[PDB]
Amino acid sequence: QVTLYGTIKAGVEVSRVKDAGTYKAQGGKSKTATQIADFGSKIGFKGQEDLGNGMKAIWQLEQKASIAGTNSGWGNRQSFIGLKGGFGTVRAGNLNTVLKDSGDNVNAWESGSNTEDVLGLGTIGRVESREISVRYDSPVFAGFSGSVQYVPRDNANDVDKYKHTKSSRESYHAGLKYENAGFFGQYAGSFAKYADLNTDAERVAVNTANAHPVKDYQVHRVVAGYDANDLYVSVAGQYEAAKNNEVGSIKGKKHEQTQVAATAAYRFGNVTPRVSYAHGFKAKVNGVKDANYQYDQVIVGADYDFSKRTSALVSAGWLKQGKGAGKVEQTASMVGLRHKF
Amino acid sequence: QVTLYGTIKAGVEVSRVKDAGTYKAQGGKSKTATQIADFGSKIGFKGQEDLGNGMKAIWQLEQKASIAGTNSGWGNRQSFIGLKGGFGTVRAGNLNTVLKDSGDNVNAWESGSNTEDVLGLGTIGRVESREISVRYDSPVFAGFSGSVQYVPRDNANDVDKYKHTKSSRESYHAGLKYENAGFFGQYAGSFAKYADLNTDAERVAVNTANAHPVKDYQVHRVVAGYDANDLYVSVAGQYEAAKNNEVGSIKGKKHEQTQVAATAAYRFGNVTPRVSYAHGFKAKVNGVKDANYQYDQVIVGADYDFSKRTSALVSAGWLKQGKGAGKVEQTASMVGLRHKF
Amino acid sequence: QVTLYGTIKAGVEVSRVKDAGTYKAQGGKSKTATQIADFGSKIGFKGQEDLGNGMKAIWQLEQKASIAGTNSGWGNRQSFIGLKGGFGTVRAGNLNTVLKDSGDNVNAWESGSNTEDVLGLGTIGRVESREISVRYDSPVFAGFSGSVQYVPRDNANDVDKYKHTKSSRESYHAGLKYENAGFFGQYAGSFAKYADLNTDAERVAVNTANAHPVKDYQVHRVVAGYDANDLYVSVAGQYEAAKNNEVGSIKGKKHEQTQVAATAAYRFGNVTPRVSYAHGFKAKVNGVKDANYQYDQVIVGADYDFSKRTSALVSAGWLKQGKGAGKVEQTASMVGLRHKF
Ligand SMILES: Nc1ncnc2c1ncn2[C@@H]1O[C@H](COP(=O)(O)OP(=O)(O)NP(=O)(O)O)[C@@H](O)[C@H]1O
Ligand SMILES: Nc1ncnc2c1ncn2[C@@H]1O[C@H](COP(=O)(O)OP(=O)(O)NP(=O)(O)O)[C@@H](O)[C@H]1O
Ligand SMILES: Nc1ncnc2c1ncn2[C@@H]1O[C@H](COP(=O)(O)OP(=O)(O)NP(=O)(O)O)[C@@H](O)[C@H]1O
Repeated sequence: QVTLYGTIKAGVEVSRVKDAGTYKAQGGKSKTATQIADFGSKIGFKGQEDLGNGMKAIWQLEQKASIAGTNSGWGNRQSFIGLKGGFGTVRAGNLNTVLKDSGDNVNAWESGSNTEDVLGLGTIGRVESREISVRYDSPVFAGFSGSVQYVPRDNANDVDKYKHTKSSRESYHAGLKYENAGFFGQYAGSFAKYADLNTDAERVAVNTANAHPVKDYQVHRVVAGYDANDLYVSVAGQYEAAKNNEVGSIKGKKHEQTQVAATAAYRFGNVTPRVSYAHGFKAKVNGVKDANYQYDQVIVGADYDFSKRTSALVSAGWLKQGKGAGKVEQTASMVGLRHKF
Repeated sequence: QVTLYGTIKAGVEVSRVKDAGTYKAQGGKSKTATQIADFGSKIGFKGQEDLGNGMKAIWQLEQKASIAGTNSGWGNRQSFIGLKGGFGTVRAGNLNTVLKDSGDNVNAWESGSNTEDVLGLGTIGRVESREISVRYDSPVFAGFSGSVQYVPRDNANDVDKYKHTKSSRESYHAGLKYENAGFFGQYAGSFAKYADLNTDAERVAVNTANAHPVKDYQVHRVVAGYDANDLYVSVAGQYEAAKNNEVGSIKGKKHEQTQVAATAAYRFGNVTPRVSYAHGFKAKVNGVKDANYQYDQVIVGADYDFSKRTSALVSAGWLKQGKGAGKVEQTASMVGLRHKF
Repeated sequence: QVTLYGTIKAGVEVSRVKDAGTYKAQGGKSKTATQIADFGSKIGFKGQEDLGNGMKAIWQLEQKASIAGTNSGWGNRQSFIGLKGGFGTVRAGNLNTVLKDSGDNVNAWESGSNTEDVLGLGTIGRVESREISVRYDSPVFAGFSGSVQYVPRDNANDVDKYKHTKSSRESYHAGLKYENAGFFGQYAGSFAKYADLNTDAERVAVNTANAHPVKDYQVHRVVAGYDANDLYVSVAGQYEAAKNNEVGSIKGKKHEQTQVAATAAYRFGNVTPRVSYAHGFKAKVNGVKDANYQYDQVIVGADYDFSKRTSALVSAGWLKQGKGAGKVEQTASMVGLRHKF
């Protein structure tokens, strides 16, 4: 007994960008783009066998499958082999980062990738990812459960396996959760002595074009709220920081940014209207306040549940990035459809 | 309840090309190539759930799967999410073009890709394709059923989303069918104010190497015939046309070509012998009759049905393209096997 | 009735290479690499339908699926369509080479690809592969069974289909087996009048960078042993040879190498400890003894069977290649997990 599952979701999204810099049209406004777009359809195959005592062997293979036909490859979404039992769970493979899992309580919007940032809290989710790694998940001991994860230096860099000439990009991810009477609160974070970021502050493979090496990269997230009684309100606080490691005397200088997000919604019969606010404060790059990284976003919308596996979706979102003249404003809205199986 | 399906088909095909131009061997003849070749194996996953009233949510993910191992990717064959009910059907995703669907009644031959043109009416099928799009399919109202399809400018060109600096390649596909007492007749066509063609007259993505931009591109197909009583006879008429839009004073000049095809077959117990004839008339390119596009093809063959899902196949085909000295003649024959699941 | 199956296997492997030449660290020693690594997870879809008499139609689509997410594509592992019945079996598609099948009795170790050579008898398995081809498998006529396989010139080279200007790389693979009272002994080999090798002596596509064309390439394998009674002992002997066909007066000169391998193991309840020894003799390249191709390897390890589909794995291996100063020594060990479904 092996099981097949997935999700299928598509919809048409509408958007426009207000950017003085790369738009020469009147007043910096882009035209308005109207597109049909897959929202991240997926399809997996998980299974489990009982081992005799409390133990169960477990595995999963999940792939991006976009109904627009733009994906390819196996196990490119969470996939793994593991063992489960008294002690809790132990998994190894392409694994959701403890911070990516905590992303559920923080960004629940559906959208195409060209809009993950305006129609979803994509900016705060920029720290989430999947990593080849080992992960331990503790049982829920009465309100509490815990997760510890680790990524090998030689899995975080494969070419450098035999010559340790590049500093380790091995990282540690760990989380602590608490659920009770609708109440929940969790802490999740990650730390890597050495890592590399692109200019959007997302982590990238060592040696990617224009990656900026960093030291002591750490991320902290804290979410809390209440989910039950046709009711949900969630508040998240995130803190990112690292030192400059790139060649040339900027090295040692501090990078850091703080984001906060809040979302609440209620189910009124089959409709669940929702709303989210998110803010990214000014950032300190190489020790200097850089207002290019500051932003504001609010998203509103609802889902009409045709059934427990099928929903109709709608949302509009607004985003403001940076300040003054380098200002970038994005506005989008969509209507789609999701079917879980 | 989600269902798995597909088809598997392979066979060995034999071929030779008579082309004075790119063959220096005696008299323009190529050697004779003998190959094992996948005929387009595929594998999908479709599903549906009832929604409460006459409505049903529907989806599919179908992928090219060639047993020779040369394919990769998900949803690269018709895949989609849709809703079905009283009003008929509504789908969105990688969708068979209304003209690709009408291809069933017009080219039913199985073959490898290196022979889609001699062992199949591939030339008349050059107007068929799949497009990210929305599609409506009307219920059969007593003999009649109808289909309307549309491809967004921003799905027909994604890079140009925000700068509308390139003319829309958005297109409309629509069909009308009629079935009764074995009798059927359908019209199917498509129209795009702006499109782009390669030299084989097939549509290509804006900006492909050597694509020729065109204006008012329209295709018309008409098929009619009789399928029942161990009996099938089909006749198709197709008309393609467009204006020249490419840079440089050839612009505005007319392109056009007409093709006709005919196929008939009968089931004598488990064998179904079949035969097809197809003709492409001289073409008018930039206002001038170009006999390079004219051709003649006849295909004969049969299928021995081992069971309702398994068949053995055989066919020979002959094709003549262009005239005089630029003449290209292709001849092939194959024997294969197909298994539907 | 179509069936889904596969295997999932991952584990962490540890390794170090002692190579004076490409390591400048003290004494030629590399650092020690510690990696999580997929061992070749896979997932297939096979099926069969009865045809009425003793005959059954059969098919399979099997894909590399690595839980680390590094694979993509369909049918890239054995996949095919075939017919089975009184006469035995007939298959066509991506097919395991008769010599790749005989690989079961000769290399049974699990490992990641970066260690297929030290943690597995990978070196002797260098002659195994999959080829688009047709294959016949005779029924077992009381102890004996047989296999004959063939790869078309036009499937072994596709570009050269119409101009036969390159000599045929078409090859023949054939095997003969015998099983009885735990006893078994098989012969398996292949022969190609023209082929091409890389410097590791593995076969490569015509025209690959740095491939060395060869004439009369033939491989001979012979394995024998006893598997039953919680008992296994296997001995293999292999002989490879070819003539030089590359441009420039080295042509016509003899290449040849001999390898032998031996492995035995016993099941003591759920544990099955195992051990293997393998040796590659000096090689004759262009008529000259080349000790660069000579090697020695011993692998020890066991599998603890959690159940008939789940095992825990462990192994260490040691390998010595070439002689004197060009000497390359590899040592690795791993612990992993496998789950068949
Ligand atoms: N690599 C990525 N880059 C950008 N966005 C992503 C990436 N991976 C996932 N996402 C988005 O973030 C979401 C993460 O998954 P989620 O929303 O929890 O649904 P899911 O993956 O089907 N369920 P789960 O298994 O719990 O993750 C996806 O729906 C994507 O829209
Ligand atoms: N992109 C393409 N280019 C060239 N030939 C194609 C392409 N797509 C499909 N074909 C061929 O045309 C046929 C179209 O599908 P068809 O013959 O109807 O079988 P099917 O796809 O299994 N069923 P359906 O879902 O009704 O299309 C395929 O069998 C292919 O041989
Ligand atoms: N192309 C390849 N290159 C290198 N190693 C390979 C290749 N293909 C397979 N292998 C390895 O050799 C083994 C061949 O398959 P095998 O060990 O018999 O397991 P299997 O493929 O699941 N079963 P079978 O269908 O009998 O081959 C795989 O487990 C791989 O580890």
